[PDB]
Amino acid sequence: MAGPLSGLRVVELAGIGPGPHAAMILGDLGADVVRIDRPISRDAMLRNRRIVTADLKSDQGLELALKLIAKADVLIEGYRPGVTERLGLGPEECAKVNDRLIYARMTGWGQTGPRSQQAGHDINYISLNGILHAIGRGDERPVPPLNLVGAFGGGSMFLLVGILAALWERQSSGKGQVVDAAMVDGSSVLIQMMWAMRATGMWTDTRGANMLDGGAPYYDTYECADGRYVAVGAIEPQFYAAMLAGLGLDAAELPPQNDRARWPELRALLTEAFASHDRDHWGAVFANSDACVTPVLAFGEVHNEPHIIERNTFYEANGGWQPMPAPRFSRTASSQPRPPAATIDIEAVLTDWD
Amino acid sequence: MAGPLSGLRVVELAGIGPGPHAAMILGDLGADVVRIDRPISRDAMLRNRRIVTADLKSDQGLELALKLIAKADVLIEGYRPGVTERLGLGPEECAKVNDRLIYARMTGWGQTGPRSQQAGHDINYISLNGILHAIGRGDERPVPPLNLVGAFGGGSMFLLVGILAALWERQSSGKGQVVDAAMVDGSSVLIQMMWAMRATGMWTDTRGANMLDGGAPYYDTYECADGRYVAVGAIEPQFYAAMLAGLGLDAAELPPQNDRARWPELRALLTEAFASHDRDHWGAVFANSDACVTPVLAFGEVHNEPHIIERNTFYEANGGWQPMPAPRFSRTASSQPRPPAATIDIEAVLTDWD
Repeated sequence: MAGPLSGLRVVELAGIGPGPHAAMILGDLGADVVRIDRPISRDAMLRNRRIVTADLKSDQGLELALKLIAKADVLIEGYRPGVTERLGLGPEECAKVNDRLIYARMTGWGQTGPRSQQAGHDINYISLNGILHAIGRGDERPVPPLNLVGAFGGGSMFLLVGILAALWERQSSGKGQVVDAAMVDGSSVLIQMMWAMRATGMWTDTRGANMLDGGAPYYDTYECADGRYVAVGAIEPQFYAAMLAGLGLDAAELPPQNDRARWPELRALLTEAFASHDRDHWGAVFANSDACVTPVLAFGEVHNEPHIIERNTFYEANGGWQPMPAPRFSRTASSQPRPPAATIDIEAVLTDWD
Repeated sequence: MAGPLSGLRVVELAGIGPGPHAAMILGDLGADVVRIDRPISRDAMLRNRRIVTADLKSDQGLELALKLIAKADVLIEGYRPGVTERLGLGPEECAKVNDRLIYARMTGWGQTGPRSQQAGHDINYISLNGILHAIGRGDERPVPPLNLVGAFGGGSMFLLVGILAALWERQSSGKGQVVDAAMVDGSSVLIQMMWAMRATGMWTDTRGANMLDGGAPYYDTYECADGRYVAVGAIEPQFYAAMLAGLGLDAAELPPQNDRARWPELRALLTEAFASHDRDHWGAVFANSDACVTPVLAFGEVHNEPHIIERNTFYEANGGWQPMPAPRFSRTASSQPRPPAATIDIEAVLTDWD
């Protein structure tokens, strides 16, 4: 199995959202992941694993799971706190058979505290820590940024960081430990720059009125003649200048870039410029310069974009595209993911594991 | 220094956005991070660092930087590709002094390809891979989800994963390597769930008309009588039933939860219910339930929320609050971050590092 985590053994207790995503990325980087599900997937996310079946509520399944866990470097579970405990698969039980295990617990609210037994989803976790409130236009209610911020950015990615950091600690202690990755916590650290900025006057709690939330005319999308969009990210003065040039606007005729009192006027002039031609026209004008202007591609258009083609950011699968592994490693590169295959018998994995 | 990465040595070449975020989290987790800037910060992101200065364009500075790098496990750089090369700090030159070094390159477009030399920001990177198009209400142009998706979720967090993955690899190969972390790639893996779902009809390219983007009435925010908001994430039927129960809506008088043709009617009925009382009302109603109904807190209110208090998700620093380290480790816990301190002498760090 190619990639830097070749040799790592992972047991994933089947769930939804951040747990399978973390398992996926360990698999993409070369780990040997075995997912235990209840008694061929069409779900590209279940790439790079073996799937086995056991009833964990039964003496036989629990015993088979414990044998797998005994041989594993990492366990991923994403149930409510207390669930693995009552199944016989809690950290203290696993430590009995394997004190080198990294026991990685992926929740929204965390292992403890007043909400920790309450159901939730991404939207809920980013609602409680200020994030959701900060997303969207000022004249509308907050819009969810899909489940990119709680489940993945602040969820699976922090579980991964915790797993891989604990493996580093294990090299000198000779032991594992439990990683408590809560989406409410990871997402907060993900947005740490905004928490920094609020202490210095560089971020307000006022929605849709900041440098990076669409409040700034030079950091936003604009609708083009064809009803399609471009994105403008020209924060630096020189990038801003290149953008005005591409639009054919004379800077002398415009308000200063950071005259906030005249931002409505600047936005209006930029709106009128972009509206005067179709997205593809601006994509060509701005293809090479430092103007920080890009066409806003829909998913179905991405695979035709030159920078996307040349770097092989995606590969074909199941009639559609899936992203290749990231990040990229110069010496122990990952390969193209292996599709979800047929279930295997669990005793065969146990056999293979030495 | 407390946490799982105690003992790791990181050199960060001072930059903006994802590179310092990555260095911060390594420091948070106990790493010994030394940031080289140009010749006391009030930026909380520069927590858990020693800051030194060197002119990398001068013979003397190049030499001091190489001596630091010779003692390090990790180098983080976020310049345009080619920049460290021309300075004499490129991967090949570092390898001559330290072939164990994990050389972590944090860019938007990646090391190679047609855009690799072009300026950009977060909004640009997520515009070319389908992400930005997917964010926002269907009747408005796309809205940037701050810089959480490109810079951090699909940026620093992939850099971190690659650093820690390559450290794992080194434990068996004895050697380091280069990590090419491109925000355009990392963000695409971040959103894999959507790429998977597109192939099975579980996600469409139509904006604002899916399960997780505000298209679904049970997965969205709602404005309350006070003009503040709740978030509803009640996907599963039993959570949805609990949400109806709290509102006191009779399900027999409503459209079925997943009759999409009647989602306008469902939304309007939910809108009228949540608008009838203030946000804090709904916190009382839904207490201890699985309704997936939470208050949408502004940043300035977060520190008063009981679940946030009880778990010490934040700590007080400088102006306001800053997020504590995440994720959390049972045996080698991180401690409260060290503030930015005065610049120190680079020869002093070398003496420290030997």
